[PDB]
Amino acid sequence: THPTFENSPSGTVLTSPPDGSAVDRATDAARRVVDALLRTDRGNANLERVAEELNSIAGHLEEHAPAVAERLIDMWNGEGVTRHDPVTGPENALAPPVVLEGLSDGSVRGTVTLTIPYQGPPGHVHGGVSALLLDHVLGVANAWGGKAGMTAQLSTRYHRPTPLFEPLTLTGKLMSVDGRKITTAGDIRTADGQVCVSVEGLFVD
Amino acid sequence: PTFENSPSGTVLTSPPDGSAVDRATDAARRVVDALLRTDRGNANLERVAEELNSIAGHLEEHAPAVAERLIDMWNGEGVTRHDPVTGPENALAPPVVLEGLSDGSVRGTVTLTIPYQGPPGHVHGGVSALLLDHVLGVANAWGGKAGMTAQLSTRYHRPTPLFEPLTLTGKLMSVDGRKITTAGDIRTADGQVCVSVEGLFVD
Repeated sequence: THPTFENSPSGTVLTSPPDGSAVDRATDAARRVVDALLRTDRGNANLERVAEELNSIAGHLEEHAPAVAERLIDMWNGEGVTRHDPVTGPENALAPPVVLEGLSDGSVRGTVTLTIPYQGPPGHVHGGVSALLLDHVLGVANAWGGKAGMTAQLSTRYHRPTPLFEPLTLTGKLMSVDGRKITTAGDIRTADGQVCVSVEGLFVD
Repeated sequence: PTFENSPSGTVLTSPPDGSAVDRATDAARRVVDALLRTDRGNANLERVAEELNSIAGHLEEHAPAVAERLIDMWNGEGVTRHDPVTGPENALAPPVVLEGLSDGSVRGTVTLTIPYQGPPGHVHGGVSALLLDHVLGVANAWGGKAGMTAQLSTRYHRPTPLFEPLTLTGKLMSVDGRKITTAGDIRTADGQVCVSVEGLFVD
């Protein structure tokens, strides 16, 4: 059922495709609000009414629950790539979101340009955000490699500053399997190819 | 502030206020959560997106000429206020509130919500890593040291649940030349370690 490097063409989009909704347009607008709040003038007296508006909007959203809830994909249990997660979730305003494709050699790849909510050192991506993105990519690389495992250990190494506001290439690949034990590796590079962050993860199942 | 010069219980981060940017951010956090639970078929989402865009336009148009200065915690400038773990005006942050303790450790308690979900009902492993990474930077600051991150080794012991109080703790463990070694963990209310970390930083 789930797409893997053996049953799907190279370039198969693994994350959720744009559908033109609706809720995705609203989530994009929320992401835009999140960005703007970090840049806005904090002395703006209008922020009082803006908070009322945002709270009003949230109240509306809360009062409109879906009649039939969509299932949550447990990717780490072999159910396919997740759609609700804080890295790639289209309806998750925490997610950039990252778009990922599976390639013929077993690797998974995407490019993301990150913005100020993701900031740690001035002008650069928080080292923890780099870890979050890489963790998720390894999960997707495992799905695409036809394997499933619970995260056991992540070892992240930081080589060069990771900048905001420019294209970062995320890549992951399942490297080996020994029984229940899966080893997966990935990195984040700038457009010139230089590695900023790399990771080795160990998984079980 | 460092455990040398400051009392146990010193709040280290900048927790949200009743004022006006913090209340707007808190309200944005509420929207973010609601979007993940709401009816995708609700026809009103058309107007909701228009309002959020209108709000964003307002916030964008009400911005200073020069952006506000940032605290570079990793370069010894103090604790960050802009980050996606503790920043009161960063709607990506839960936010986590951290305090410094006499023994040199830092600690905070957080209840995580559905935007942070990985496995169903549970915190994304990468979110645990993020939270821990920042906690280690703060622990270094409270210990009066600072270095850029070199390596973070994160071990997952037990599942980390959403919707309940989690304790985050970090402490600078040693300094050996340029190398700073820092450790921490996330524990449930019963004290059990869900996730632990060891970080190496280079001054």
